[PDB]
Amino acid sequence: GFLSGFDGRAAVVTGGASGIGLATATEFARRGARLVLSDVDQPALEQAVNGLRGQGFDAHGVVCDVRHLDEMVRLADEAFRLLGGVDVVFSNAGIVVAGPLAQMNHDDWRWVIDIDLWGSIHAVEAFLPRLLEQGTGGHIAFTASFAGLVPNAGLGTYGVAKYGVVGLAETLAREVKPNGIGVSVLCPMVVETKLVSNSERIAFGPLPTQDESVSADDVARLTADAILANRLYILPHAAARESIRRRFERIDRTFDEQAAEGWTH
Amino acid sequence: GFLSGFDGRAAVVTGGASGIGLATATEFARRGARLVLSDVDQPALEQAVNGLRGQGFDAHGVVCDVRHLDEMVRLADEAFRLLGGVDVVFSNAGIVVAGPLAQMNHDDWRWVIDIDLWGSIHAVEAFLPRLLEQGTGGHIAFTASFAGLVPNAGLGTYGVAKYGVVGLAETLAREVKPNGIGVSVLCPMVVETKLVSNSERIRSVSADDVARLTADAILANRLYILPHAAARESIRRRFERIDRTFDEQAAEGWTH
Repeated sequence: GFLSGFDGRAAVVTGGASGIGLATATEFARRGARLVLSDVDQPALEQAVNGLRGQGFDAHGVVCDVRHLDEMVRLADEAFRLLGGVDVVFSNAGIVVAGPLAQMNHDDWRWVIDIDLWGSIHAVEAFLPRLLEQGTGGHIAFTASFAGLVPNAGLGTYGVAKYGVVGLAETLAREVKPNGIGVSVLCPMVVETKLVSNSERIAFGPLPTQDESVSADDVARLTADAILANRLYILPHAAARESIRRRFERIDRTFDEQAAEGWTH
Repeated sequence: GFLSGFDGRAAVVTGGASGIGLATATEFARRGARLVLSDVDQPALEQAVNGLRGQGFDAHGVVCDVRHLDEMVRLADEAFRLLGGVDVVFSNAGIVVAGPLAQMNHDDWRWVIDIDLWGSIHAVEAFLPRLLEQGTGGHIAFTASFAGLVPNAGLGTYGVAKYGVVGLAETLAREVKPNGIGVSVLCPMVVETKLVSNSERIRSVSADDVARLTADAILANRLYILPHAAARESIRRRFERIDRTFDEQAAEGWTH
């Protein structure tokens, strides 16, 4: 049941009115997919949908805030009605938000866990049983972050949510492989913009932002390719590799440090 | 200053009435720390405090449901009042749910996320500002799980929460190192405790062995605490799956 192509297939993209969501949906449509996009903003969603129709594609918009399970259930119902089935679900919400852990208040935490973690959990709650009942395989993809794979100072709160999304994707991949449902997680790079000499001429710690050195269109092509190849990870920036290695080496060496002090298990 | 020894230090342990939390509290106390144990099971908490006091240890019980930030704030206030200060916080309370992701209802998700992930977040929210204000460093340890480091079919929902705990610990370690606050995250495979029965009700390596390793790791200021060597290969396998993605992308012509 693993996705063999996008042509004539049905895809649902949350947060589809802009950014990664819209770029990815547009790539799916270029490859022949029929689209349902969701976003919180009715008129901006209408605009994205009309843009896609203007390019000759078939797209509908459904208003949905991913933080609310009931709205996600309504979206799943509407997507199956409009498309007659769903083959690909691309769960996407939110943007990079930074700040030192010590300065995050409770509202900061609540917002980020809701949009960046619950928005992805809700996509599984609302779509997974329906994809299993449909019984024809398909694919579920998530937008996490490089900050879902390694610690980044200044992205503590966003990182906690994104670690949860990566864990969700990795376990889901194993569980639904036997059902012919592929799983991928897109992990976009972040960067601390260092103060340039020109800006310097003109206390919160590092404040990373999204890396914009690779275009959204290129990343959308990689994302669609990864889904077709059924690759679990989508890692657009080569700079990520060494940080991931360093994290796993720190974990691994811990075993030898323990043994050196006399641990026997 | 990073923790130099437990003698005369003040420690707070959540989920301290049973299992790894009680064992670790007991180990801290054997090493001379003064303790605040916290839990939701009130008779168990009182019994656990009695057990420590009977051994001549200075221990107090404070009830706290870690799902509620106001309760965790009350715990932090009361621990500072009872002990004069807090040097070590062990955010350990947790529950388990098991089963395929597709079998989880919304209540399963809420219970696990609220106790296992929000309990940890709330411990930082409540204790971190107080530790920074106190200005003498300290240590914050979390109980995550081996499921916070690798996927496990049947432990998806638990794993989502425990991944969030590991991410919290790893970033927090970097941010508060300049303040002399050490951070550790404990990631065991299976340990015989009352976890399963307590989890249902709320809705090999012994716990004492884990407690010795945890106390030792805190004094060594090690970020990871990994009692089961069987975890090592699975962690390596996960790294390899991630790392090879770069070569697979390049083979397809990706140049970024």
